[PDB]
This record gives sequence, C-alpha cells and structure tokens, in this order.
Amino acid sequence: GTISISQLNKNVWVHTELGSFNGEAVPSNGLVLNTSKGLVLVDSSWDDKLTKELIEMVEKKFQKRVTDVIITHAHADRIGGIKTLKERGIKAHSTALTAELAKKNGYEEPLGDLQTVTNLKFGNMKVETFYPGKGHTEDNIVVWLPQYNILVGGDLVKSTSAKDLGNVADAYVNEWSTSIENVLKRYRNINAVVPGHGEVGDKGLLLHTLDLLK
Ligand SMILES: [Zn+2]
Ligand SMILES: [Zn+2]
Repeated sequence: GTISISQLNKNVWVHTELGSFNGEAVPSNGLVLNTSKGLVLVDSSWDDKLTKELIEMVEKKFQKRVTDVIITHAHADRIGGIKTLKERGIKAHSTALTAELAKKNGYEEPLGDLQTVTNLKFGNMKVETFYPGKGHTEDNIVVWLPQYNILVGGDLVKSTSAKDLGNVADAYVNEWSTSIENVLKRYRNINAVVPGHGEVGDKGLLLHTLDLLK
C-alpha cells in the first residue's frame, strides 16, 4: 500500500503515501477534495514519482482531473511533486514565502497566491488557507474546510502517536507553540485534524502538539 486514500466524507479524502527512506516506509498525508470542478489536493508527495502515482490513483478513483494543489510548506513531502504539477497544468497554490523557500530548496516555484488568510472555492467546496506563524518551518500553513470543519495541519501538527517534533534545524520551536495556539483559536469545533504524518484525529492532535512543544 504505497499510496492509499481514506475517506472522511463523500468529497474529502486523505491521501497517504509511503516514501522510501533508508529502507523504511514513511507515510505522509494530504487531502483530496472531490469537487464539481475537479480534484483539489492538499499537498503533493515526496517526489515526482509518488506524485504521479498519487494523481493517477485519484483521477482514476474519482474519474476527475486534479486541477489544483495547495502546498503547505516547501519540503519534499509537500512540494516534492511540484515539477509534475507544473508540467500538467495543475495549479500549485502557496504563500509567497513558501514560493520563495521552494526556489531556495531547489524546487519549481508555486504560485505565491495565498495570503495569511485566503478563501478559495472549487466548485461548491470552500477552502481556507491559514498561515498561523512559524513552526515546523517558517512558512508552514494549514488548510481548513469550513463546510466540514476539517483541518489539514501538515507537519505543524503531530499525530497522537508522535513523541518527536521531527527535524527542527529549520524549525522555530519556540514560535511553534504560538502558531499552534493560533490554529486552536481560529478553529474551534473541529471534526477532523489531519496531521502531516500519522493518523487523522481531532483537536486532540493540536493539544498533543502543544504538549510536545511545552
Ligand atoms: Zn517539513
Ligand atoms: Zn513531513
């Protein structure tokens, strides 16, 4: 099961891919939104190969085109497939900072169209992007589906089983708790929280992440 999709509701699924690192499978999550105007992903995958596999799978599953991807920060698990996106005319949305960091981290450039709070609408599917502040990276954003109170946390948000923050060389560890607090403040009645890696949970993941950061 290198690529798996799991349903939250009719039109919102989690995509999860196993990257292969040092002979270990390493899952990363994003979202798949099935809209009347196409599929919209939150995040790509670790690299172009997996991104292609992901796109092939979702397009086949839903018989719909991937039209847009929202990139939640400029690391491989999120942006690794940007070349695939660009050469397919799949729009790669990001904050300007993520775009700047993408170019620095050697990736092709996403759009830089997202602000601190941005509302997008794809068909009937409403999507909010929110930059809560620095944390896992300087640029990490989260994505919210206000119709369903589903939050995509990316690597800002740890799963319940996670006991480790991960790579913090370019993290803002002190600021990360504030950024999580900002997410907790903004999103009050959450049905699901998708962490960047690991099992989907609820607000408890945000609290858990705060706990790890204490
Ligand atoms: Zn990262
Ligand atoms: Zn990650």
